[PDB]
Amino acid sequence: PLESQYQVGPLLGSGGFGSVYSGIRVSDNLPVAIKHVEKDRISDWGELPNTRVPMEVVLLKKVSSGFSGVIRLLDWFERPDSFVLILERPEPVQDLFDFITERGALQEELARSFFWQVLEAVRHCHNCGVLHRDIKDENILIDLNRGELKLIDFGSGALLKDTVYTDFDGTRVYSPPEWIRYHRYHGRSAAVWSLGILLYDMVCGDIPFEHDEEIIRGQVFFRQRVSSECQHLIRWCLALRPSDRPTFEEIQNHPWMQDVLLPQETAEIHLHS
Ligand SMILES: COc1cc2c(-c3cc4c(Cl)ccnc4[nH]3)cn(CCN3CCN(C)CC3)c2cc1OC
Repeated sequence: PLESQYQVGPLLGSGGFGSVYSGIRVSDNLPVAIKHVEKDRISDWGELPNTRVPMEVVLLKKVSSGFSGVIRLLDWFERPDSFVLILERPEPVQDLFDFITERGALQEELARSFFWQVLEAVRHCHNCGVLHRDIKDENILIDLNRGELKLIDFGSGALLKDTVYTDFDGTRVYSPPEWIRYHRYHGRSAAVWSLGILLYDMVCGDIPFEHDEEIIRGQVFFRQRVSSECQHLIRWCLALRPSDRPTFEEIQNHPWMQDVLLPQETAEIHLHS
């Protein structure tokens, strides 16, 4: 142990998720990402099956398995003042936020493939009892070679439950109106709301709401040409009342989600890889 298993490379990014470095595991030259999180900033703590660890570690372990769609936790270390998490690192990779910044609004065929993969990944998290609570383009990585998307940054998540949530530390512009008005939400329809924001972001090039009162009003204006089926799915996910929002099954059965590209054909056509 003790930092002799990994060569540290450039800093990839830093923020609310801590500091993430590009890395290489020296045992087999495996590309990894090294994330440092200070203990002082960790708000939620969990406990592993038979030790006091951050909730992010608990959630990552519950979702780290053969399914690609979530960036997997390979290992973790505890330091006196911080936790260090070893995560897989696709190569090459670009976060969805910067991908949208460079390309603008995405073609609906590309947005369909991306959105479908996000749904499959979120469904996987829920099946494992994990609620992400911060679904957004900044927390999605693109494997440019394979055309596969990856969820990251579970540092705001929680265990999935069927009762109401009264806390939230995700991105406010992605939060549902029931959180803005009442500080109450249930996990999955809040998730569907954020998926609606995400889908609008992909097909329009930016998020639909910037202020609390626009979220509360829930009125969706499209600044780009978007098909009627895509507009309908977005407005469905952005329904004001949580119970009017579609389930994951209803999203993936929607007419706009039919005949999705596979990941590798997505990369060949739209990522030219
Ligand atoms: C590889 O290039 C980048 C990677 C990241 C990451 C990041 C990568 C990563 C991996 Cl590989 C595993 C686990 N977490 C990660 N975060 C996180 N970020 C920054 C994400 N957000 C970009 C927009 N900024 C306003 C807020 C932060 C990355 C930025 C990168 O290029 C600008």
